[PDB]
Amino acid sequence: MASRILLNNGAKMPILGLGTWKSPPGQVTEAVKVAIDVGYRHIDCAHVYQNENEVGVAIQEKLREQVVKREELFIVSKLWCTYHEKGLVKGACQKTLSDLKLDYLDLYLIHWPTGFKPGKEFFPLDESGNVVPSDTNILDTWAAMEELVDEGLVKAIGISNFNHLQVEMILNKPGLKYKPAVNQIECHPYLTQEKLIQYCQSKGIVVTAYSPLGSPDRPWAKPEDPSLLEDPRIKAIAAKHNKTTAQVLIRFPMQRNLVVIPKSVTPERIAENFKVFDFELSSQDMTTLLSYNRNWRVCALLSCTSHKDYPFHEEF
Ligand SMILES: NC(=O)c1ccc[n+]([C@@H]2O[C@H](COP(=O)([O-])OP(=O)(O)OC[C@H]3O[C@@H](n4cnc5c(N)ncnc54)[C@H](OP(=O)(O)O)[C@@H]3O)[C@@H](O)[C@H]2O)c1
Ligand SMILES: Cc1nc2c(-c3ccc(Cl)cc3)nc3ccccc3c2c(=O)n1CC(=O)O
Repeated sequence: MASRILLNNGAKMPILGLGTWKSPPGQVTEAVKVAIDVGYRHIDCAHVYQNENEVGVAIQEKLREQVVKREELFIVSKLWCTYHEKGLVKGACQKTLSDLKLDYLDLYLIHWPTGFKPGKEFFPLDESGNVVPSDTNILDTWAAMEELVDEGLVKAIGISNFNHLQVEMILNKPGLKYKPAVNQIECHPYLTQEKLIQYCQSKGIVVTAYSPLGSPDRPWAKPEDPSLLEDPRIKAIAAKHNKTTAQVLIRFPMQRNLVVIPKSVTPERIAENFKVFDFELSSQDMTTLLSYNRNWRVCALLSCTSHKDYPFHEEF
């Protein structure tokens, strides 16, 4: 297993990265320091995660310590939904750069295809609890992302939570300047994404799997919900390899030619999650894990099911 995958800009992206959603500001600095110590070279960030300054502190410290140089790191962030207007994109990117204390990003994603009303609130609601959309569209936001590459703020651009028709919309845009390098989507044994992965890989778009452990810490989660880490069937596959369930869940997407971004703030788990280059899941293991698919999403963006650009009505 080579540890990096080639993108359409000639850069190589580490297949294992550290996720940072729900990593509290008061713990994520240490998590990122430990991750860098440990061997992680890819960090998945976002403005909406409300912790980019603290991620940036950690990166700065490890650069100052001479542990890594900037060129060896692969830093990803994402344009939040309240900044889809073409006139807001550059400022949103530069705010992320300032918080991260960086002068470029390796990859910048449109976080979701849905634009939300601009303003201070990340999830702006009306008096009846509906997300308030903005009058923005995918193609105009993409053109504004392209400008960030031309100006040297970001090395590559991509998308996240786009269905195949929304990807197609960008690919088919007259006067396209950059193709999306990556589509970052939820993917794990309960949502295996066979059709969208086949689509993206066939189009030369690298897929990153988010919530690979099933996001047990997500804020809506209902107790009766399926639980990957607790799945006794996956526990048995792990036991046969002398690995943990989490390690099996991380290795799984790696063997599908995906990038994967497990999140932890716990030092032992950060280290555990990186120790996935010393074993292989068998053909049968892969087939068995794939067979657990239920089309079950932990990040369904239910507040936005009426949005014109809601991505999950389509089959894929
Ligand atoms: N583009 C998008 O829309 C989007 C959406 C969702 C996620 N993401 C990205 O993907 C990342 C990963 O997804 P996620 O945060 O939803 O969830 P996840 O990585 O599937 O699961 C994270 C949870 O698993 C725990 N954990 C981690 N390693 C473990 C291990 N070895 N053993 C047991 N428990 C373990 C963590 O606990 P502790 O942290 O307490 O150790 C945390 O509660 C995010 O952080 C974010 O960077 C992107
Ligand atoms: C899927 C997702 N949901 C939320 C949610 C969220 C999740 C589930 C419900 Cl039902 C409503 C909102 N809230 C946040 C609050 C503050 C900071 C970040 C979030 C986020 C958030 O960052 N994500 C992750 C993402 O979009 O990457």
